[PDB]
Amino acid sequence: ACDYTCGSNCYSSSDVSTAQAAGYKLHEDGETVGSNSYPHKYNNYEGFDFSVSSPYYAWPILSSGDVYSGGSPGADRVVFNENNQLAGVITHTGASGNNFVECT
Ligand SMILES: Nc1nc2c(ncn2[C@@H]2O[C@H](CO)[C@@H](OP(=O)(O)O)[C@H]2O)c(=O)[nH]1
Ligand SMILES: [Ca+2]
Repeated sequence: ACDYTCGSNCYSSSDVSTAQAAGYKLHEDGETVGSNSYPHKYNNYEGFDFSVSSPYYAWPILSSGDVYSGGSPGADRVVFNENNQLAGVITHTGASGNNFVECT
């Protein structure tokens, strides 16, 4: 079973932890990757009810299992905070325009 389902993509907690660790590492070191410069500060305009405090950052999580290293980021993102706490997993899939909806 999927711990997180983003549209048609299935993610286990381990996939999320791996992606989060990569994203947080870059944030701590002060570096970015990709033309869109990830990780991105995430403002949470959607108003998701995260149980952890902001600031938030979004980092791509890939359905292929690989860690994002540039190129097409897909539609899914892991959101973590300044303290390296998981806020949630979100996706553009099933959302209008460039908005996000939470993965189930
Ligand atoms: N929808 C949305 N996008 C945000 C927010 N904060 C920052 N962004 C960033 O703005 C960009 C365009 O919507 C997104 O890039 P991304 O789609 O590559 O993740 C996203 O990371 C927010 O709260 N909501
Ligand atoms: Ca997997």
